[PDB]
Amino acid sequence: GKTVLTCRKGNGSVYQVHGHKRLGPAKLRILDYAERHGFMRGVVKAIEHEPGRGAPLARVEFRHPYKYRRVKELMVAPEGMFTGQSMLCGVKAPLAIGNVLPLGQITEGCIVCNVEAKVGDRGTLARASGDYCIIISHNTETGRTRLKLPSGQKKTVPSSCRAMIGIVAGGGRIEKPVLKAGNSFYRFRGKRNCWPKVRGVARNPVEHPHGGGNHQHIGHPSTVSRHAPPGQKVGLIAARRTGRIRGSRAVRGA
RNA sequence: ACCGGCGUGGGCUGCGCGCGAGUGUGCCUGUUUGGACCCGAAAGGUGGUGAACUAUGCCUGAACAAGGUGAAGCCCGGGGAAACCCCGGUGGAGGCCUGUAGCGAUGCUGACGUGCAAAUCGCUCGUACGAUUUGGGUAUCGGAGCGAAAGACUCAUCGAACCACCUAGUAGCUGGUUCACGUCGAAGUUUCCCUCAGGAUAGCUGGUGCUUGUUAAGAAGUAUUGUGCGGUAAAGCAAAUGAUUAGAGGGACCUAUUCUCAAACUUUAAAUGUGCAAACAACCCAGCCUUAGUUAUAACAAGGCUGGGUAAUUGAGGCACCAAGUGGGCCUUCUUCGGUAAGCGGAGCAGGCGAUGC
RNA sequence: UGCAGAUCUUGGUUGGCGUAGCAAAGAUCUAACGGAAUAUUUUUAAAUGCAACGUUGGAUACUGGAGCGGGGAAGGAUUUCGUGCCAACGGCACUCGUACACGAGUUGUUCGGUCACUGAGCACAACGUUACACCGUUUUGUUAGGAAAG
RNA sequence: CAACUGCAGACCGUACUCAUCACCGCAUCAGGUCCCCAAGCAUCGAAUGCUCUGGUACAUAGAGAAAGGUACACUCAGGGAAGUCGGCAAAAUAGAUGCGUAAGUUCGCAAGAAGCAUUGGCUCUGAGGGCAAUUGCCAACUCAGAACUGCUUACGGCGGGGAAUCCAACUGUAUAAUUAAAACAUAGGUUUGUGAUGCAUCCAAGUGGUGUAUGUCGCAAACUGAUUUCUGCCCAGUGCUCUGAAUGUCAACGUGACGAGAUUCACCGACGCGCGGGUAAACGGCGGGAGUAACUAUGACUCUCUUAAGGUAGCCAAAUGCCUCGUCUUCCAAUUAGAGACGCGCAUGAAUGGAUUAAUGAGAUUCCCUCUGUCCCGAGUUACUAUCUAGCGAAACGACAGUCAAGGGAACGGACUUGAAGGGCUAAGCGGGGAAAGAAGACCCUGUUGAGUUUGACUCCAGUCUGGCUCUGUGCGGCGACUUACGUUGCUUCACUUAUCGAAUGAAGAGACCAAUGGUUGUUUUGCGCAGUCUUCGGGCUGUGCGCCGUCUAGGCUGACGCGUGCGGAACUCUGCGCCAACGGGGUGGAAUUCUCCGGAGUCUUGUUUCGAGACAUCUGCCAGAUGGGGAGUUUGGCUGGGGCGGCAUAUCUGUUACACGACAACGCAGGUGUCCUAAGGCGAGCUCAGUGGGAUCUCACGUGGAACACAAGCGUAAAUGCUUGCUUGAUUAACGAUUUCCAGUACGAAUCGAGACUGCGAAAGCAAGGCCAGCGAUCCUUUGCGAAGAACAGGAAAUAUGAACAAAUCAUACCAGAGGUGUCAGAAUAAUUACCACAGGGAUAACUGGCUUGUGGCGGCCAAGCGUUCAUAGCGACGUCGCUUUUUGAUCCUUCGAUGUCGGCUCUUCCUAACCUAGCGCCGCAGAAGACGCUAAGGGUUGGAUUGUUCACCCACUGACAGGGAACGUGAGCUGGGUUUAGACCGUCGUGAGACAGGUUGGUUUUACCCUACUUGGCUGGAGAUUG
RNA sequence: GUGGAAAUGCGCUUGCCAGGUGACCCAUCCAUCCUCCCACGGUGAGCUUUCUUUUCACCAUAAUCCACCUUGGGCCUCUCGACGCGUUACUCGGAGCGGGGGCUCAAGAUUGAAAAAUGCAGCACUGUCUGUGAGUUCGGCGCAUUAAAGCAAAAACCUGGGGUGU
Ligand SMILES: [K+]
Ligand SMILES: [K+]
Ligand SMILES: [K+]
Ligand SMILES: [K+]
Ligand SMILES: [K+]
Ligand SMILES: [K+]
Ligand SMILES: [K+]
Ligand SMILES: [K+]
Ligand SMILES: [K+]
Ligand SMILES: [K+]
Ligand SMILES: [K+]
Ligand SMILES: [Mg+2]
Ligand SMILES: [Mg+2]
Ligand SMILES: [Mg+2]
Ligand SMILES: [Mg+2]
Ligand SMILES: [Mg+2]
Ligand SMILES: [Mg+2]
Ligand SMILES: [Mg+2]
Ligand SMILES: [Mg+2]
Ligand SMILES: [Mg+2]
Ligand SMILES: [Mg+2]
Ligand SMILES: [Mg+2]
Ligand SMILES: [Mg+2]
Ligand SMILES: [Mg+2]
Ligand SMILES: [Mg+2]
Ligand SMILES: [Mg+2]
Ligand SMILES: [Mg+2]
Ligand SMILES: [Mg+2]
Ligand SMILES: [Mg+2]
Ligand SMILES: [Mg+2]
Ligand SMILES: [Mg+2]
Ligand SMILES: [Mg+2]
Ligand SMILES: [Mg+2]
Ligand SMILES: [Mg+2]
Ligand SMILES: [Mg+2]
Ligand SMILES: [Mg+2]
Ligand SMILES: [Mg+2]
Ligand SMILES: [Mg+2]
Ligand SMILES: [Mg+2]
Ligand SMILES: [Mg+2]
Ligand SMILES: [Mg+2]
Ligand SMILES: [Mg+2]
Ligand SMILES: [Mg+2]
Ligand SMILES: [Mg+2]
Ligand SMILES: [Mg+2]
Ligand SMILES: [Mg+2]
Ligand SMILES: [Mg+2]
Ligand SMILES: [Mg+2]
Ligand SMILES: [Mg+2]
Ligand SMILES: [Mg+2]
Ligand SMILES: [Mg+2]
Ligand SMILES: [Mg+2]
Ligand SMILES: [Mg+2]
Ligand SMILES: [Mg+2]
Ligand SMILES: [Mg+2]
Ligand SMILES: [Mg+2]
Ligand SMILES: [Mg+2]
Ligand SMILES: [Mg+2]
Ligand SMILES: [Mg+2]
Ligand SMILES: [Mg+2]
Ligand SMILES: [Mg+2]
Ligand SMILES: [Mg+2]
Ligand SMILES: [Mg+2]
Ligand code: NA
Ligand code: NA
Ligand code: NA
Ligand code: NA
Ligand code: NA
Ligand code: NA
Ligand code: NA
Ligand code: NA
Ligand code: NA
Ligand code: NA
Ligand code: NA
Ligand code: NA
Ligand code: NA
Ligand code: NA
Ligand code: NA
Ligand code: NA
Repeated sequence: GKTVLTCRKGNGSVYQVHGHKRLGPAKLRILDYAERHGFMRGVVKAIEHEPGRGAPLARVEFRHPYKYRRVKELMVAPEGMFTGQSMLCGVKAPLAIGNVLPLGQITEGCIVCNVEAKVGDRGTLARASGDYCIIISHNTETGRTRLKLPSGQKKTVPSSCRAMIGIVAGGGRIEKPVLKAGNSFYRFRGKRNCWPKVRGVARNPVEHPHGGGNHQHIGHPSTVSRHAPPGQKVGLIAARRTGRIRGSRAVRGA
């Protein structure tokens, strides 16, 4: 047979992201001496839209700690951020929306976004529209903080990791029904080459494990093993259960 | 060399010996390998060249007559206690409608069908502000790429492109195979084979002979005489086994009969057949020899030595070596099995055609 | 080392046969001139030199501005111009020609490009891998365990 | 620095074209090819028609009413779909204005729904504005109205409409060159994996690559397919999964034993499997049989079998129903069609989605109005051809040729036999034959040929998971295990950091100074005691004490200094200021401020850029196990009245076929065989069986086998070859003895006659090395038995041989005799599918024509029991028997596989008779009328429609009548293309799957005549020895 | 350096830093240049059997520069508003509407230099024009509308903050 489409995407030839009109990665400030001992003050100058992303971004302007020049940064904006607002980043910063603080200085039960998983990662968790994390507890003996992730899982991080205060802007996006195939065309024009989608039963046996037959059907169970080789791993991968969920659903993930 | 059993025993085995026949070379024929008498696959492998056709993404440019309908927002009048509800304008939305250019290709199953054309032409037809059309640049390819998915397309080449090479690939299968005369001249049958369109093996044929003979040596698809073998035709059921009709004499039963039968019944039993013999490497008689065989021993067995006497009519007997083609058959007489039958299928004996005219 | 056939190979010849045809895009006529292409007869004038070509004037007509108009890119590369010429070629014709022959023609401080920008992207150096560089990385501010500023 | 002035301004391109002749299509080819400029009138106008400027008369022409054609050309009386598979094609509607507009609906639409009226020309009137001082002057065509007058309904351009059923929600895409669709996509719905040392995944490989410039409102992987209303039961099977490893089983690595060692054994040993849970919007599945209610009929009710569960809500002869043209209503004169109903439904049914749906559709189907040359039934006209001429000028094909009838023949002759025609050359047509041309048949079969695809085929490879070793270091504790309680050791707990791994940063400020279960051999000279124990006599090691390394500090408390806290700290308070290349101060030296250092700006480094994890990872390498159509390679018997399914005629035994020696075939007939038996083998003795009759199991007589002998059958046997009984192991060994059957005079199996040893039973002669003939197996490999102990001064008639430099003990190997098996039985290791298909061939072999046959089909004779009011025969005629035909279907396999175009209809000619009508006769159960039967007769005739692709059939009508057949099942270079029978797609059933179905459904290129003959017309010209004598 | 109360006007050099131009292409409406009609006039040809103060053609001004009334937008000042201003159109105003007077940007208009010395038509010389209406993407409304669709980048150039110089 021929190579399956799932394996062809790993070459990434015509399936890479469309990033010509993007603005760059959206990161926090670099963790330096000033943010570990005091605070830095910056001004929000612009709030802008990036194709392919649902959350608006903010351009913040700081002063260089050591040189006579100005530094411009690009971050994911929390809700309520406005142009002209003052941003404070550091250990000695107060607790307000849009400020960046170490996780150990934020009171339990507070809503945060742009959380660092490692000290210096510059933000990796809760970055999509309307998403946030919750601070559960602190442990001063070991210096670890426990959070609740948007997916429902719980994760422990060092207390020196930084986070923003508030929720990510642009929430409520998926509540509006797309109505036309034309609207889905423009949604994926900024992301990548992945739409429209052809069903596997509608292909031929040379292309997909589900192809062929005088009727359109799968002749074998769709649940496949975790050990299946590439080209065989299609369907529902390593599923613990199938069918309609009745009652409370367990937390997804490992 | 391998043994058995208690001496000048015994019985198996060798591509053994038994007064050598080999060896070198020339030439022809057969067996085998190689391109292998000549030409022919669908395939398989290695290394390269293509996205000018066409598929999809991206960068930067260009284009889309004339009409219909009339969404939000806005203005002014009315009604109402409130909540709010009505008329008229304005405005110009939509993967909206009619319709050019553009982009396509439904029907005539029209024209042409050695064409204008290796897919074109004429009317008619779909859509025509959008998931729209298009130039240049750029990015992803052959056990691969790409695909709103048709096994679509990747330079007239795709259920796996093109170029060169391995490669004169293999073919139990199809086609071909070039002078004359002369001497002979078949087979389609047996056994074994993943064998059934092919082989090996025996038979039929040719060549080369060897040993001999001149009336017959170990002669004969034929008779005679003598002496063996047989259960088919016929016959039988008043005889065994099986089937079966009806009366008679003592409803069954018994006795003697009676009609009608048999590839897998038989007392009897042909014709046509089929073994053997009818002499010289033999027989008959006489006198002897030997033995570890037989017999209680004259007598038998077996191998020898020395002298006497001995069924027509046709005619060459015996023995090797090497090799070819063939291994689809068909018809008729008589005897036959299956089938309603067949210019049907399957056998026995003989003669034919094939191979042959007159 | 001998050929009659292998849908055999390469040349040549052949009936069919002066046959099938040369039918989309409407179309030409007239006088004078040119030309070897005439007004060609010795055996009144018509019934014995037909048919066809170019230029100019006149007539008639088509394209009908999404044009058989006037300029460019890709591609072509002397097809451009003048003079001459009619063997072969323009599936009829030619005195015509993008044909043949001989000579000519393309002029920039300002026009287009380079000088002198970045884009989708490419891949020298350096490093790593590979039996073998003819391999990989090389724009998310950006090469290289990295001393790359003259 | 702004003016002016002087001088100098490099390189390459530049002609022409951009297309009905300059480019790509073999060409000056009706195909294709990007950009700019774009006039007047009609008109809504870049529609369409005509014209000024610019550009062109270039595409072979002349003459000219044959047939038949093509057309971007028309018209037809009366009827109006009667045509056809089907209204295909044509006709038809049409602009604008005023009025008017239904069911249904997601309230947007449907809608231009449907339908009605007006429209020319001419002469007038009104309304709709601007600027200057009520006046004056001036511009744009739109709309409304009136009088008069006219029509031959009169350019171009420009929707036909309505009522329903099926499918898909819609716009869109899509097999370039036969399929545009119901297929794909879509919005909506559901499920799965996953928190980055992640999930999916590329590469031969690395500090390599993609989703990821990302972060659960994300990314990756599936299924269904708008909205509305719903989505039932089943976890037994297969799959997936579990935070159950609890126990059984297992590989390397490890740990111990016997042995001299190779070897051998024991223990330990992970995931997985097993066991036990979960899961169907995972693959999938979702029952039978009796009885029963006041006429019958049905059965709410009962009983009984049985599943993992027994089809729920819905829907239906539906694109799914075989029977089937189901049954009822409606639509027509008539309906295998359509709609509405009914439902034990071969074989409907719920995200393998069920039901319903407005709007939309070059989708499939039925009816109605309008309209028509589709038809009754054809006729006339135009332009270009064909036809004749001038110029120019091919191809395909071509054994040789070209009149028929019958015969036989390879079973359909141009050539052959017999007969009958035949005059030379010829122009325009035509499509009967040349089984005409085009292509080494694509259907079917065969070959020890392939390829694409699948999986529970055979043999394997990546990937994933798991164990061991290595990478790999330092300490503190526990549980064991082994050696006399101290030494090694395997598991582990905890604390570390330097190997290693992850991340960030332009390696941009780590830690301490706050002081120890720190070090103190130190950049330029810092060590000092005590105790114990060693010494090479110089001084060390261990444990303890004191010094030194070694030290500053914003702020906040306490009484300008000390002492606790603090740990590098001076920052204005929901919305946008500047901030840089040092001021000052201390010294050194030179002067009246110039150079240097030190602070401003805290010191130090047993040293790591900083964080996280950390001796583990799954970090590197090497071994080991499991899983693994993701991938690679290969295979997937034979015979056969084609092949397949079936069967075994594939190795074998009896009777018969079989024709009186022997041999003899069929998917011929009737039956067997792969076993069974320490006795059912061997021998001696005694006895007589099956059955019958007479007497109360017992007794007597008869009894040729009519019983028995393991089994199939045949043969054989009576003081026995049978039965009972006693003793036994001849079912052992048997020096390579010979032979028969099959047969090649090979093997294997079976069997016969013997020689030797030791025996059994018999008083002996004698019988017995299985049970009589069917009951079984090569090479290579594996495995067992025999070559016991001694004797020999030497390998001998007597001691098995070898391991090749020689010796001791193991081990391996040879020679002889058996066993483990090949049933395809003279003996490869083996699953499917192809309609996407390929190649070499086969008329050795099927599907269509033809040929033989005639069971079956059809059509008739002979006899006469009966029926016919009595009466065999007016008319019929059973039980029997004799034929004919080739118009049915079978049987066969002769011709054709380098191809003979395969159903039906349309058109047209001809032949037959077994006679429906028309002609002439006879007879009747023939009064008249109307009919039955029979004979001679084939001259003439035999219809229009509804449903269906049909042939056939069945209805409605007319008629004198609406007969049956043949001609290659007449007729495709005559047509048409509805059916059948490729590739697309949907349903039902079947299959794990790819796929299958002579089940249903929808869409799907019909090529060439100019040659010979035949036929139809059209002309020229010879010929009497049918050219000569 | 300097003028004005203000909007802002007129006449030495940049190690470093910060802005701007480049730079983002619109239905509708208005609109330059341009071409197309009309009205008046000049010049030259055409028809004339009969009519036609008639039919046809032409009537042109390149770049560059000087001086300084219309339209649209931004702003200053005085008087300080609740109803008021304004578009075909979906607006706006004590965070400052409207009115008087001004500063400024963009697109046009007008006078002049160039330039009649040129060009055109007729025969050496003659003539050598303006005003209306319709169409048309330069420019303007930093424009409406879908948007889970919402600014390509850089060289080069311009100005300022500081500093230097006078
Ligand atoms: K939000
Ligand atoms: K042979
Ligand atoms: K309607
Ligand atoms: K279509
Ligand atoms: K979906
Ligand atoms: K289950
Ligand atoms: K299960
Ligand atoms: K359609
Ligand atoms: K013909
Ligand atoms: K014996
Ligand atoms: K073999
Ligand atoms: Mg990228
Ligand atoms: Mg498909
Ligand atoms: Mg597969
Ligand atoms: Mg389906
Ligand atoms: Mg070859
Ligand atoms: Mg192979
Ligand atoms: Mg439309
Ligand atoms: Mg056609
Ligand atoms: Mg297919
Ligand atoms: Mg041959
Ligand atoms: Mg002879
Ligand atoms: Mg022969
Ligand atoms: Mg020759
Ligand atoms: Mg001709
Ligand atoms: Mg014209
Ligand atoms: Mg043009
Ligand atoms: Mg010519
Ligand atoms: Mg052009
Ligand atoms: Mg052309
Ligand atoms: Mg008009
Ligand atoms: Mg027009
Ligand atoms: Mg036009
Ligand atoms: Mg008519
Ligand atoms: Mg009809
Ligand atoms: Mg039609
Ligand atoms: Mg209504
Ligand atoms: Mg209407
Ligand atoms: Mg559709
Ligand atoms: Mg097609
Ligand atoms: Mg088509
Ligand atoms: Mg039904
Ligand atoms: Mg149906
Ligand atoms: Mg009908
Ligand atoms: Mg129905
Ligand atoms: Mg369900
Ligand atoms: Mg179903
Ligand atoms: Mg459509
Ligand atoms: Mg004949
Ligand atoms: Mg002719
Ligand atoms: Mg063939
Ligand atoms: Mg074979
Ligand atoms: Mg495979
Ligand atoms: Mg077979
Ligand atoms: Mg036996
Ligand atoms: Mg045959
Ligand atoms: Mg043919
Ligand atoms: Mg034919
Ligand atoms: Mg024909
Ligand atoms: Mg199934
Ligand atoms: Mg007020
Ligand atoms: Mg007030
Ligand atoms: Mg003002
Ligand atoms: Na499938
Ligand atoms: Na399905
Ligand atoms: Na050869
Ligand atoms: Na060869
Ligand atoms: Na074999
Ligand atoms: Na053959
Ligand atoms: Na043969
Ligand atoms: Na780049
Ligand atoms: Na559309
Ligand atoms: Na679909
Ligand atoms: Na039901
Ligand atoms: Na029906
Ligand atoms: Na013809
Ligand atoms: Na065999
Ligand atoms: Na018959
Ligand atoms: Na019959």
